Amino acid sequence: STIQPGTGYNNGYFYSYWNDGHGGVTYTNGPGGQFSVNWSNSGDFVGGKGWQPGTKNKVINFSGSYNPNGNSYLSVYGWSRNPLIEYYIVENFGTYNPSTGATKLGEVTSDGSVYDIYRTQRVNQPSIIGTATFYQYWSVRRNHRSSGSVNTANHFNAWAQQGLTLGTMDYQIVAVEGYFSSGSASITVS
Ligand SMILES: O[C@@H]1[C@@H](O)[C@H](O[C@@H]2CO[C@@H](O[C@@H]3CO[C@@H](O)[C@H](O)[C@H]3O)[C@H](O)[C@H]2O)OC[C@H]1O
Repeated sequence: STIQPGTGYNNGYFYSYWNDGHGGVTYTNGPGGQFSVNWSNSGDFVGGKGWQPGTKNKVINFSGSYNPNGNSYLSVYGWSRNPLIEYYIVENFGTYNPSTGATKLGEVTSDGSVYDIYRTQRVNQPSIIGTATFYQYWSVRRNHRSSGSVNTANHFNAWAQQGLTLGTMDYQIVAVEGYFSSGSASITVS
């Protein structure tokens, strides 16, 4: 069903839904690995379904519809702890490339596309441990898609070759993000 921001497990899938307190977003958990997001003149939000804890070698499958009108992205999204790391494997995005401002670290080929990899430091920003400072890693698919399989190990290994030390895995989801935009998405994870 439709829920306010929070975390939990639904039909065997972890979910996380976060927003900045601005209105305009409706997040709904559905059967199995399915979730939907519908948004209209939102603020900043990110939510979806997957695993808690994730793993460093998961092959993540997703399918469904992704129709943003503005700034948004569809990604494999997760965290590690000790050290604290936020990471995104971006499969599709809307009007803004979310790696803008991050430092390019190279390229990796995975699951049918080249990806550009990046990192940036986030300073005194929201996180799974509260306000914190942490590196944020990106891997941005060149050939955008809304269904596919992601071999996370290829991305983790590419980042590691440029200095990522992944700590203890925390959640790991397929997420829809929006940033002052509108859209809809209906995604099934497995
Ligand atoms: O109540 C606390 C939650 O609000 C907190 O949630 C996390 C806060 O950070 C969220 O981060 C996304 C960090 O980066 C941008 O990439 C996202 O836009 C931030 O908002 C994250 O998605 C939430 O899980 O967890 C700790 C709780 O105590």
